Amino acid sequence: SEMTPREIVSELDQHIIGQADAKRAVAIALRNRWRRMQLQEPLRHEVTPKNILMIGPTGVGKTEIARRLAKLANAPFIKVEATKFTEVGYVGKEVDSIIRDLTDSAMKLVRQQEIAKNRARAEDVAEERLIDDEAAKLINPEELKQKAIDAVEQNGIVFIDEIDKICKEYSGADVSREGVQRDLLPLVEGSTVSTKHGMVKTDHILFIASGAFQVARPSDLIPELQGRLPIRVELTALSAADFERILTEPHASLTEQYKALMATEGVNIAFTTDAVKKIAEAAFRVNEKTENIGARRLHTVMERLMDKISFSASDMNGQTVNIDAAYVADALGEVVENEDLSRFIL
Amino acid sequence: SEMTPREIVSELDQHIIGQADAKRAVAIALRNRWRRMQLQEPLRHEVTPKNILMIGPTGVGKTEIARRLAKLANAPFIKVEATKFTEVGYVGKEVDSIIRDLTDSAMKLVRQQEIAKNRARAEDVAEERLIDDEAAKLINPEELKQKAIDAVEQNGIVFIDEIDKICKEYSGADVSREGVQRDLLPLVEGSTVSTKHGMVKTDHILFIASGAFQVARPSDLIPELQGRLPIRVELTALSAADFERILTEPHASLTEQYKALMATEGVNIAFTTDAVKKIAEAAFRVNEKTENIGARRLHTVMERLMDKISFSASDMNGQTVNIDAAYVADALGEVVENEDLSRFIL
Amino acid sequence: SEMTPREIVSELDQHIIGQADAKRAVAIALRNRWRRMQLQEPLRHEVTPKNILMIGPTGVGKTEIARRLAKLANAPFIKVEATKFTEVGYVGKEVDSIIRDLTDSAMKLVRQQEIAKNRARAEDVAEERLIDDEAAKLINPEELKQKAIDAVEQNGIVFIDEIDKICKEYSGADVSREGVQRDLLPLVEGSTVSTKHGMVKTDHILFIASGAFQVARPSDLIPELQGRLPIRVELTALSAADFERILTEPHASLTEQYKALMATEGVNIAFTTDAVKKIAEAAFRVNEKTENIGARRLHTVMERLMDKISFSASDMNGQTVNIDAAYVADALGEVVENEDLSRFIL
Amino acid sequence: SEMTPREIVSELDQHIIGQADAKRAVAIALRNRWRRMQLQEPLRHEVTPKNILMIGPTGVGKTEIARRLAKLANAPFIKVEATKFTEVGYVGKEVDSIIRDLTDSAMKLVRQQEIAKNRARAEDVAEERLIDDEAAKLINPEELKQKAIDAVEQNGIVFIDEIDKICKEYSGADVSREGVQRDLLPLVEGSTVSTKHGMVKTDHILFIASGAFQVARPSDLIPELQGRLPIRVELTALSAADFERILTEPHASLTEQYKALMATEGVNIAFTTDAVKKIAEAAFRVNEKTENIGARRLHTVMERLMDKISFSASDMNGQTVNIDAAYVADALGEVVENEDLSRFIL
Amino acid sequence: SEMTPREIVSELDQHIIGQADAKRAVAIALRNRWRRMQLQEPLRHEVTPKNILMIGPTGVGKTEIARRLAKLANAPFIKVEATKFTEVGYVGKEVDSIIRDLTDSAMKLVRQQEIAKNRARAEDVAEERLIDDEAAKLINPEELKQKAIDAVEQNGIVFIDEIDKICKEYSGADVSREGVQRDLLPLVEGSTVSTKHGMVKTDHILFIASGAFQVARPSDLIPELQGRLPIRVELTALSAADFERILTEPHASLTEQYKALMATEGVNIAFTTDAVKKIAEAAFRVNEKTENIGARRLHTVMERLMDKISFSASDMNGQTVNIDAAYVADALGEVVENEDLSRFIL
Ligand SMILES: Nc1ncnc2c1ncn2[C@@H]1O[C@H](COP(=O)(O)OP(=O)(O)O)[C@@H](O)[C@H]1O
Ligand SMILES: Nc1ncnc2c1ncn2[C@@H]1O[C@H](COP(=O)(O)OP(=O)(O)O)[C@@H](O)[C@H]1O
Ligand SMILES: Nc1ncnc2c1ncn2[C@@H]1O[C@H](COP(=O)(O)OP(=O)(O)O)[C@@H](O)[C@H]1O
Ligand SMILES: Nc1ncnc2c1ncn2[C@@H]1O[C@H](COP(=O)(O)OP(=O)(O)O)[C@@H](O)[C@H]1O
Ligand SMILES: Nc1ncnc2c1ncn2[C@@H]1O[C@H](COP(=O)(O)OP(=O)(O)O)[C@@H](O)[C@H]1O
Repeated sequence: SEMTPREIVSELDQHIIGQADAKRAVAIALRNRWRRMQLQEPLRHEVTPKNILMIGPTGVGKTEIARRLAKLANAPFIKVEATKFTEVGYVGKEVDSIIRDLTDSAMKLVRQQEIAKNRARAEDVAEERLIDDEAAKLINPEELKQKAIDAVEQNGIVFIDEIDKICKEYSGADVSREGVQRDLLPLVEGSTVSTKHGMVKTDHILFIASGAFQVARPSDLIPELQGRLPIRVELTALSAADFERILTEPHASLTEQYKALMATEGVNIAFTTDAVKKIAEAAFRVNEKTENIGARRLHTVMERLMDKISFSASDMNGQTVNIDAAYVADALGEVVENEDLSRFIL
Repeated sequence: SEMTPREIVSELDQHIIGQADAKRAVAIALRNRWRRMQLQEPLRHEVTPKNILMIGPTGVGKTEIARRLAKLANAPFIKVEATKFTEVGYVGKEVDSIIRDLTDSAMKLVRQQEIAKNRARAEDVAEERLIDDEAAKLINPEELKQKAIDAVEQNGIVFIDEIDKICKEYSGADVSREGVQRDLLPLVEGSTVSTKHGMVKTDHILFIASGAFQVARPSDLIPELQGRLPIRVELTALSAADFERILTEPHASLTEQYKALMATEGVNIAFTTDAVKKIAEAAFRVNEKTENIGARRLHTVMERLMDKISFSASDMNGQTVNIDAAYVADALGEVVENEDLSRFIL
Repeated sequence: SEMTPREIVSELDQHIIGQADAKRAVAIALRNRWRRMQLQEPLRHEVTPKNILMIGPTGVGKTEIARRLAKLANAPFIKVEATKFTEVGYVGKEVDSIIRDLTDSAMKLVRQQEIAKNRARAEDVAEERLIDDEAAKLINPEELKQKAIDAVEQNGIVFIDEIDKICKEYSGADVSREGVQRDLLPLVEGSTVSTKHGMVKTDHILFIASGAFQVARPSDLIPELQGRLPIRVELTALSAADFERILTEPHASLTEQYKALMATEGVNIAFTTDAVKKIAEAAFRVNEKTENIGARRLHTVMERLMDKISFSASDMNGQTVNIDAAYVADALGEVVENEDLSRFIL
Repeated sequence: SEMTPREIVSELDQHIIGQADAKRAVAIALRNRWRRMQLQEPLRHEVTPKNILMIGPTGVGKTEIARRLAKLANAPFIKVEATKFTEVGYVGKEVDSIIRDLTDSAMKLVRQQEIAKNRARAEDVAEERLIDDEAAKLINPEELKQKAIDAVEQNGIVFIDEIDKICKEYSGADVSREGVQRDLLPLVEGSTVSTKHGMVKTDHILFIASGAFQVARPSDLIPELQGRLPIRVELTALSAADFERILTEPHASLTEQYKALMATEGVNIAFTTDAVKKIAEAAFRVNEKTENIGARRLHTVMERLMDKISFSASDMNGQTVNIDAAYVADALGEVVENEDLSRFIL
Repeated sequence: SEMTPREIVSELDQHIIGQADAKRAVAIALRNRWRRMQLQEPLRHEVTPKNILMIGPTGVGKTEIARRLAKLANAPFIKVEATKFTEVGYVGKEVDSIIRDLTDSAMKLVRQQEIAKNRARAEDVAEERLIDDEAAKLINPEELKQKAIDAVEQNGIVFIDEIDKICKEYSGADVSREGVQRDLLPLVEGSTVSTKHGMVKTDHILFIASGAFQVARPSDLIPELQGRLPIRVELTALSAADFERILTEPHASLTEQYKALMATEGVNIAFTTDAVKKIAEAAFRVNEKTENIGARRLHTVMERLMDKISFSASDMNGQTVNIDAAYVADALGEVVENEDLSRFIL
């Protein structure tokens, strides 16, 4: 879109904490599409998407960045687990499923983005002949699908997750993984796929493949894929401090959410500064003491925390609960420094 | 629904004995949907379902709670065995089957809940032009399916059974299970699925995954799933006393049922207090002496018990059988303290 | 149906010899459906079918009882080999096939039971405008399928054969069987299935699972299945005496059949008492000397017996063959005390 | 087409650097089709396509040549990974997929090449009865598909990639690969395939199979395939000098592209001669120090290079960045002589 | 057809060099169909096709003979690799594919053989109401398909290639091959198959199965197949002399082809007698020095030969190149006595 690299980042800055290199990466990739548009044929179709290979540990924001990037760009998205195409069988759906999925969404993107767009006459004409039975106007599936197929073709964004899980001495008698990248190839290399909405050409689709690559290295990917993964960016682990921010700065952060949800019951809750430090500290503490699952750890802990309130807020209309460091210390309790429990409870 | 956490529990209290933590868990999860509704965009679609991971031994009420929760919430339900997606093949139906199944039910929920709802004119108009051929009015599959797709989207409840049976040194050369949670992922992570009733978006579906986790621990689930299993609740084994209650308090308990069914033959049966103690005692006794299958044990024993009466009630019209501790002791007999039989008969 | 437990048994008594416990079992199960009907909501849908687990050796009448039970109850039946769902592949038809099969039959049951029922006008209206082209009246597939889907739903009877062949140390590295009971589960646990005749709900279907259980024990079935197999009944082996009765009492016994078939050629045959003893004695004798295949053994022996007559009855119009103990002794001959032959000839 | 061997090469010369033998090869193959046309029946259908077996290391231009050849000949193309047909399963799409794919493209080639061709009346008739709803004229799918099926039949070009990966002592217990060439056979040997656009006959299709053949030798292919791979041509590795040219001579070379894309932001960038030498030198340097992935290496390096500018060009409107050898040395930096990084970053 | 055995052979003599026994074999088989026609029912349908088992080394003309036989008999043909039905899977198309394929061709044989046959009015009626839109007349798919299904039924010719590759101590634990001949059986044994053009009955189809049988012997085929392979004929290897003839006598021999193709560029080329000897000598020389691939060897060598001319003929309009033994010696060169190259270049 007309949005500039620095603008895209600010937008992302409002949802993801840290991971600047990554933000910068998706921004360039995205902006590059605005630049291509400006060019003229042949050079226009000539230039291919600047795909990205994010390299980072689970829970640092890899998917989030892509999802958000997609939203801010009003573009058809789609996440997919690379591993999906290896499980003994492959007798379900191949790589084309991705393009189909993505194509469906593109329609569902011009739809809702139309039934409530060019409908500058959902009144004064809907009835008087209520509404509802009005949406079925000006549609024209011949025009609807067109822009949809045009959407995926010009803006689609496929997120290939855990791609490092299909690389590569008894561990060598298995090269099927390489045969996978092979079937994945045509998509990134550009090609045409049949869909119930027409024929979409994956030629200008933006691909974002992430992966821990703790086992393998990007250089182990088949040459064809390395060539089509121009941008290499690495994400970093999150510090307890990062959790502290994520817990409240990102729009719709967890504290904002619980605060809003309880307000619904008529309960005004508040988070003491120290309390947020203790929360994020707990999340981090558990992650290093056991399996570090990144920022996700924040989910189970924040739920364990708001457990009590979350049940009886109904009974507490008109009160103001102040979640201070104590309320936390207690609500959590033994569960953190106790690995036996944490592996279940959190 | 408008029902509050404490109300949902009372409702459940009338069907399930014990397992409070679990009741509390599903109530919060359910209520949270009423709260979300109250919020405003973006925060509305922003908030995701508070999925649950029940951890408990077979026969304690895990499925029941979910089924009941679904009923009390007039919501599309669906149970499914996680193991189902691993059996050598997968050449039948993938994870999308769940969403489709669930979607079908949603229709069948707005249907019966309509053919006998807005039909405030199934008379005075049905005939006089009997009924029956009247139901085919005001329907409008364009509106019928809409709310249906809207139902699964806003209220659907998927119950993933035995999920601990797809986790994870010769026992390590098998990671297919992890590839399963992978394919299960998109559903819980929100996404769109095609169905004969339109396109349902799993984004706001409530997921309840239970599991013994005697083999593995929740922490062994792929990180993405842990993150999406916010609420962790644990159910407890049932004491013989619990059987004693289940045998008569839950609405439509087994004694209520047999009493009603025999009344049909004109036989009024009655259960002596001690007799119910002896029944539940037998159920429990067998469970610890052999394979403890929880409350299910009550089924075969109660059937062994009502065996005799259940056959000749027809012949006994107008009588009143009093099932006392003796009648039980006898009706059961050697079969309990005799493992050779119990493994067959009970 | 309106038939009482004692009546159902008398009916069965006219087709099956012995196996009273089993007869009693299916009768209770069947009658229980008449009782449920009488109840009122909720308790009506609340009560589930009293499924049966027959435990017995091959050839004693397990399937027969179920088939007969089905007939006497004018209910949609269906037998199916549990093993069917394990054979390397499963790339044909899953558990839903059962419900579909069963649903088809239900239609084919309201059909023939209609084309010749409400057709109180297959004359005086069929022609005069022969018949035949008349059956295509009053049908109305919208009403036809309805009762059909209603039939399977309220009366269907699935017979799961050899279920003990999907249970459970090198013999333990195979748990697929358990994954089978898993896929079988939803059916017995009640659920909805799509069919070319509408959507049938397996909730009130009567299930009869039989099995030798010489290898495994019922207690080895997954807990969920034990819980749904309330009634446990055991069938006994058949004595030579039992063969003697089966050979002539059951309606359409083998002697009745051959007698009728030969009458067709104009040959009136008769069975000497001793001859029937010798026949059944042969059947039994072979069964213990080699592989005991129960009452089936009676088929090959009775055919070996009527071999000669069965060919030239045509030539024997107006005669009266008397099959006495001698005729038998001879017709059979060496073939019985000679294992080399019996394993081929009988 | 009317283009002569020497003309085709000049055309290719403008896109591919080096690889003359290969250029010569595709030119002969292509021209041969113009010659065949001139002949008369029978000799016309008698002469078969002069298929090619390119033998060369990854990254030297094998696919490019074929793609370009296809473009210059306005012919339906299609690349496909031979390995694709071996991965455990084959339960997706066989060799016919190739012909179908290729056939689709042929339509999509007469389409765009028509909606904007014989449309010498997309005005003066489109409206006045804007345009758009005009394209749906003179089409006639009966004529559209015809030429399409005629296109693939007379001009189609299938590019079979990595064919040396399906040849052939524990490494001999696997001959499935040979069974692959077997299924691939009919296509090259000429035959008919069903497609949603009619029936295409692969008889006159031009096949280009490439392969490293570092493992196996062409002579190891099944005899039938050797016979149908008339032209054998070998491509050479690329020297750093070759990278230097590729970096700027081929139409739409990478420097041309970045220069154009930045111009979009209002930034006029320039590449110092030495800077291009240093760039190509880096690409080559990394390739020999680690995994040599041919010219592809140029992608990640050129992206690492334009990283900084590519982000803030927006901020730099009206400036003129001069990328000299220094700017490069710096922009790249440690990343090249440092293998730990290169395997990730480049 | 009306053609006699000696006539069929002369026809073949004009395309295949040598292999008389084989020519004789297909002629008898073919003529036998003319004789059957003359007979009267029942003896007419009574007589089955005299199928053939060609036994010979690759490259001697086995397929050619069958293809040619098919052409001269204006009959639906079809080659198919027996191995095709064994490759792990069989989840694509079974033996019926053959009959379907063959049936398609039969239509495509009455089609082109009609659109330009009974069309004695593709003018004087096509326009004047140009042509083209005329072909769609008198067709009548009800008559078109009829003769087509009649074609395959009465004239179809299936060529089963490499059948010796599905026969038969660790090499014995694999009998799947025998199960293949089993599935192949019904076809040769006569039967009916469904097709989009109706139901074709394989009863009178002519089958030609060839095979090296260097591994196994015909006698190893399942008995049923031996019985249906009446005619056993053996083909011989080709001498360098045979190559010399093939190089110029068969209609549309390779020298005829290149001569014609170059004439297109305005270049009149000529082959010195000795030059043809040297060419064929090279083909043979390479075949014995490395892998003997029969006459195919002639393809790569003749292409290596005409390489130079084939490129610049364009530049040589009006010249007359004389390919003498020298031109050859040179054009080939080291490549023949050098195995390292031959295995690539030739
Ligand atoms: N830097 C970050 N800023 C905000 N939220 C984050 C960040 N890193 C992780 N998260 C949160 O943690 C979860 C991480 O999942 P995701 O973004 O897909 O990344 P990854 O795939 O690397 O685990 C999401 O719920 C996201 O909101
Ligand atoms: N706490 C309880 N209260 C009432 N019934 C119970 C309870 N626990 C188990 N049951 C009965 O036992 C069976 C248990 O199955 P279910 O509820 O699915 O739980 P689980 O999956 O843990 O075995 C059901 O028939 C249910 O009625
Ligand atoms: N008790 C019996 N009374 C009458 N017929 C019997 C009896 N037992 C077996 N049979 C006959 O033997 C065969 C037994 O098969 P079936 O009834 O399916 O039982 P099972 O599956 O235990 O072998 C049937 O043909 C049936 O007529
Ligand atoms: N000789 C060359 N001239 C121009 N570009 C080349 C050359 N060799 C390789 N490339 C570039 O490198 C990549 C090589 O891929 P491709 O042409 O498919 O060949 P290969 O399959 O041998 O790797 C393409 O992006 C192409 O532009
Ligand atoms: N006797 C022959 N006469 C003419 N051409 C032959 C002869 N033998 C082989 N060929 C040529 O060599 C190739 C051999 O393939 P084919 O005829 O299928 O036999 P095979 O399957 O035994 O290799 C064909 O291109 C054919 O023209």
